[PDB]
Amino acid sequence: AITCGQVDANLAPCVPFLTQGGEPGAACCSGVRTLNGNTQSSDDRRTACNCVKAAANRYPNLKDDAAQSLPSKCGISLTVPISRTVNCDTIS
Repeated sequence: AITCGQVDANLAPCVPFLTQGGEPGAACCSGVRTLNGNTQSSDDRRTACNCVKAAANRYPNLKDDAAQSLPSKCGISLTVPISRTVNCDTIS
């Protein structure tokens, strides 16, 4: 049960750029803002999955092209092991 506003603050100055077509990054990108907002602890890195999924509220299925290439240009610095099927942002 961890959440953050870093994700929307990272992409905030770039919202119209990122949702428009092409490869927006030379103007601004989320990784520039993550350079300032670094993580504290190993378990706090789990915030990254709980935050990268929050940005999908601004990027619905309307923009599948931008949404596929979104993490290819500008994402959140996650640190989790590789598995077959992983459950993220889930609540019981």
